[PDB]
Amino acid sequence: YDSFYLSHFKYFLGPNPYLNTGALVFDFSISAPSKVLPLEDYHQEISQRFPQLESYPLTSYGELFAQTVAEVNQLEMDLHLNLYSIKDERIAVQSLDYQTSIEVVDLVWDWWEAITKDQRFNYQFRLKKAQETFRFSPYGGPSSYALIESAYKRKIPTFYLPEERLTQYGYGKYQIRGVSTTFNSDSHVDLDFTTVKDDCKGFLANCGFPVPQGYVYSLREALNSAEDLYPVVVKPVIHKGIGVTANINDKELEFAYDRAVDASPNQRQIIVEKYIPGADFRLLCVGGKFVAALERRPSYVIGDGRSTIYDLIEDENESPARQDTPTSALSPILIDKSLENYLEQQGLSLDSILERDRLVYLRKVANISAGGVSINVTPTIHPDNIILAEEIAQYFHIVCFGIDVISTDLSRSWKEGDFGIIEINAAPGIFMHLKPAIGDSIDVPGKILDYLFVSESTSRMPIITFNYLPKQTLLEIVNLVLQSHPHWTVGSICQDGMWINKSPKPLPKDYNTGVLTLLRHPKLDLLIAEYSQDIFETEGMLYEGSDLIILDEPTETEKILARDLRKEGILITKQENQVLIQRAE
Repeated sequence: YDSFYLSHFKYFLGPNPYLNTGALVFDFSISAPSKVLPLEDYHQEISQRFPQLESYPLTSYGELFAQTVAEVNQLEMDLHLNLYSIKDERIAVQSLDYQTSIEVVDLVWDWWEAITKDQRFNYQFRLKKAQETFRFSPYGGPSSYALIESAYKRKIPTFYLPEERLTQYGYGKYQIRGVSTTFNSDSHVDLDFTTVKDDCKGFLANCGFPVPQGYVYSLREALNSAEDLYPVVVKPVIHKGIGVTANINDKELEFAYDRAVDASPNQRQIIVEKYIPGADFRLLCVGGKFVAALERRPSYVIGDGRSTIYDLIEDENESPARQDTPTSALSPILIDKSLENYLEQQGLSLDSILERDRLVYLRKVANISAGGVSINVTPTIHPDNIILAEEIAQYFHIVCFGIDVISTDLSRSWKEGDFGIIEINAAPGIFMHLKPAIGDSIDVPGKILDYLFVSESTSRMPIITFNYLPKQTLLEIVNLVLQSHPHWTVGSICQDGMWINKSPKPLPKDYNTGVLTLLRHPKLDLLIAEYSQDIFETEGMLYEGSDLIILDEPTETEKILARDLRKEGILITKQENQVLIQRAE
């Protein structure tokens, strides 16, 4: 690091003096002014990678750096992190994860050293590293991320509860907590039950649902399944298509039994079911109501009499539709054990030429992340299939509920017969519904939040903040509030201690842990909290904005608190003996 230099790094979870949200903050400077002579050349190489920057004015080295980092922070997942603040060469960039954000800044720093010196910067490698780091942050998983992005645009506060490993949505008594598509209202019993395939299938069958019928330790038992009142499916109890043979007479079945057993020998514990032809569809209900349906089509190649499967896969992977980005709608076809096994089962291999117009599926079970195709088929679903989904969902107190079915045509009513329910997913992913390879997206994250907060006009209780709040003042205010609202829970925190309705509680060493405790309180009607400069510049603010802000002889840093004032909030300021009210708007 000879050309440019970064120092004085600070990370804030929430709003701080530089940004109104969480951020990584650092000081930008130049070590070698004689080497970093161009500004335009940095602009050009960077804008070539990020052409949207050609719309920006070229000002300082610091601002260009900040912009570069802000763009890089999006990685390739369009994360809503393209936000920066620069003043006096101090750069703040929006940050979801401390470790990830540092990696990004180092990436850009090393990149600029390379731009200055010998170029040849391995951007892809460094980015992939950052992407992987991000993936193990609490927001790394795209179904969790989508909910955050949605909560942001919906103005529902979110923060992370590290002892619970949950995201909290909303404040105080309005709170929802959750992990991904699973939430704290979801019933333990009801969830547990969906992990038991046999009892779950039995129960659904008894409710008149189209559950496939089935009967195995020995091949003799496998045979009995097919014999007693038909083509079958053979899978071991223990999966994901491993050892799976389907559309099976006696000889085919002896073979299929062996397949399942050899694949999983410790589970010799074999499942033999009547075969249902058709595509694999996911039916999703949210809040008990159907929201989306999606087909998961295995990837495939078409013959030509000229070229091998390997060649056909490579040609298909040149399609611009195939992207490596973890959150692409469609991955390049990847070659793994599952693909090779499925070809073997067809008497095919990679080095095999297919006849003109022959279609060959590469996997039995689509893996979207490895090249399968996600199709939004919602607009064509038969109303009876919508109803089926809802009639199943109504029995489980689970906010997000997925049903995996097989059908030859989802536009035909299940009553027609080429239809059956294979699996229940009590905490389904939703990303693929937001980003299908084919068809319109469905804002499922949106629908989830809409349902969760359907009953309330707000996701958050009122917050009062002060730059200075001595115990005396705090308690007088608490007293008045309770006189008007004696049934309320009022959480109050300042440097002098913390109280709930007059009852003192120990103050944690981390100020914001105390604040967290209050936000997390399920009955909280009102939060009152101090953020003196000592804290604002050290831990930062934990919640996103106040309804009432009070500045008693504030420092210039303390005055910044005023930025995060809710629409129609009030800013009270005291200087000498005068007090201003200033309704926000």
